[PDB]
Amino acid sequence: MFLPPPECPVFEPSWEEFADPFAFIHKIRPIAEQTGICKVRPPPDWQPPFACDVDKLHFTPRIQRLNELEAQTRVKARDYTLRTFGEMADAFKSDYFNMPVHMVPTELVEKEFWRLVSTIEEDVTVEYGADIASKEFGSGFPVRDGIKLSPEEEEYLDSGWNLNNMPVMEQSVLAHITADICGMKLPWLYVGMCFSSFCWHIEDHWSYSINYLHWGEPKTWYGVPGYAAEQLENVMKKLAPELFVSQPDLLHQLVTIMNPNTLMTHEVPVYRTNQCAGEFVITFPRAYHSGFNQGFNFAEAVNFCTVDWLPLGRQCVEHYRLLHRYCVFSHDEMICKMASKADVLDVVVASTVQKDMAIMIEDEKALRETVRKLGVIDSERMDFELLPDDERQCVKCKTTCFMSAISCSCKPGLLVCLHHVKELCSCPPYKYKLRYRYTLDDLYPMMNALKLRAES
Ligand SMILES: CC(C)c1c(-c2cnn(CCNC(=O)CCl)c2)[nH]c2c(C#N)cnn2c1=O
Ligand SMILES: [Mn+2]
Ligand SMILES: [Mn+2]
Ligand SMILES: [Zn+2]
Repeated sequence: MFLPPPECPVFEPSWEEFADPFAFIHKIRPIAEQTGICKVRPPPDWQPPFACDVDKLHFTPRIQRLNELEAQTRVKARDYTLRTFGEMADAFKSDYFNMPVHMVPTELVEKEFWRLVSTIEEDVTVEYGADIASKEFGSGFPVRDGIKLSPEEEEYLDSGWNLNNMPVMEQSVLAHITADICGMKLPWLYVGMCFSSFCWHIEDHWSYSINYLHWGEPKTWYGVPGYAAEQLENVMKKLAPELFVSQPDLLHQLVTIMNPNTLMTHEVPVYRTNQCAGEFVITFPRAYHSGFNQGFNFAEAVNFCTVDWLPLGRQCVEHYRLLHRYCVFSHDEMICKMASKADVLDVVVASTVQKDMAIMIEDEKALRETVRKLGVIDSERMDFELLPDDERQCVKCKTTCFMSAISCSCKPGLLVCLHHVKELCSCPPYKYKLRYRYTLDDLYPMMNALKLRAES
């Protein structure tokens, strides 16, 4: 038996409220960050086109077994068209229930999902699509291409809710990152079938995410507020300890399906929703979420980072260091990139970046004093941003270095961050070298330029 979590908040903004997505998200944040996820129904005449030929859209399916607490990975031959995938998917669901696909109630599919995942006798496997846009299978929103668009497609080209606009919109600081981090910054396309499932996870760097269901049967979500993130992790550590073995790569972290009733039993707040076609789901920083598809559908989702998020992004990279997990990008490098563009930044952005930069500079001053007292005397400026990420990771904690690192002539090519000076080599301290991107004297005017831009 299954007891459905309480429903998450649903917002129905008017057009005035809906027009600017970042202003609207900021307004709902007090309510929505208490539930981790929320649903947004756009005003009734915001309806972007869905004009695809299912016979020309191709993608490589992925296979999924459905066993509660079984380890699965994040995704990185075979081929379906959207038509043949849809036909396989609909026949699977109608054969599974011996009913037409739409008369299966969502409550029932939900019940049956949690039954089949917990029964070891059942060996159900399903297939799904998950990838970024490609020439073989593009975004569900209109994009610019030199094909003629209808005036209705043109209406939605520059919408803030056209998710293709997210990796380039001013108020997502992720847009400032020059590094090509395609897996994180670009929209993902999700082609679902009944019971295809996304395991419990938070987004990289604790970013927000936003998900739009273009068409098809609904997507069922479970969400946990960011404040209960460690509570949830402790519950999963106890019940599925195999998922917490230290992982060699970011593409090797383990995730799993877990009944939300199990989390509720252990006092973790969980909320649910059925996302229907034309609706958005927003996940907030560090809000765990999982779910499954009710049947054949097509969704598009993207990460983003508001100024709200900057302190949490710093807190996240700290937490990655404690865990020895790889970063997707350097947070400090992104801060300094924005500082170098201060004259062009939005004034509220400049004020918030400035506050994060002050913490960064004080933390960095203290760390350099600590390593100097360990006998590291030699030093040389180094343009960390020119190194491929895997050439500038701390040997100990895997963090991506940018502000500074320690090298040692006895272990050429290796780096540690300033927390792990004692982990690099066994040579005497005068053979170590501090490699730094900026002097403290470079840094204070960078921050000052942000204060000027903000105070205007
Ligand atoms: C079932 C698919 C189409 C799907 C996925 C998804 C990605 N990867 N896998 C395989 C299992 N691994 C993990 O879930 C890694 Cl954490 C599923 N993610 C998501 C999200 C999210 N956020 C929302 N809708 N949505 C989907 O409908
Ligand atoms: Mn099973
Ligand atoms: Mn997600
Ligand atoms: Zn380190």
